Amino acid sequence: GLSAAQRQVIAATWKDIAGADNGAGVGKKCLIKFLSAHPQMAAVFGFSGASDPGVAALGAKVLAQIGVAVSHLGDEGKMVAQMKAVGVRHKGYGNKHIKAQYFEPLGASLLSAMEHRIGGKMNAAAKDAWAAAYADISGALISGLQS
Ligand code: HEM
Repeated sequence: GLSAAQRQVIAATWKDIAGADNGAGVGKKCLIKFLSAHPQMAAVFGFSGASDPGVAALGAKVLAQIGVAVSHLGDEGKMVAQMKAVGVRHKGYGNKHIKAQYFEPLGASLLSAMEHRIGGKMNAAAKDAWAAAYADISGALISGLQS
């Protein structure tokens, strides 16, 4: 759960992160860079490498889903149930076992991609709030994945 101050920050910066492509560019950057830094992850996703066009398609889907979770930060219960459902779906995705450990490095790539787009708006308070928001969102997915 996020405090009211954290919720305020996430909601405000999300508008700038979504920009004019519902966050698709952020999702592309996040995954491309993730796979370039951890080559081993391509096989998990079933991608040929960082330049596989499925990287951009999937990055857009992940960011759109984060937008949905943010719209429900007012009702933690809904956010978590929704993310759990996404997590259950992951039971049938990928070519390698999807492990909880993979989520941490993905989170770093995501926060970096957000910063690359909004710059200065990703201040100390935004970095703290987004790390907590990502921990709740990824935590809920993992709970469904592991159920
Ligand atoms: C390292 C962690 C991750 C891995 C390995 C994983 C992998 C996958 C794969 C292989 C696909 C399916 C493409 C096709 O349908 O076969 C997918 C779909 C999806 N992923 Fe994940 N993903 C990860 C993290 C997450 C995160 C953190 C989110 C959201 C917060 C998420 C949201 C989605 C959604 C929305 C789609 C589209 C399909 C549907 O809605 O079920 N993914 N993921």
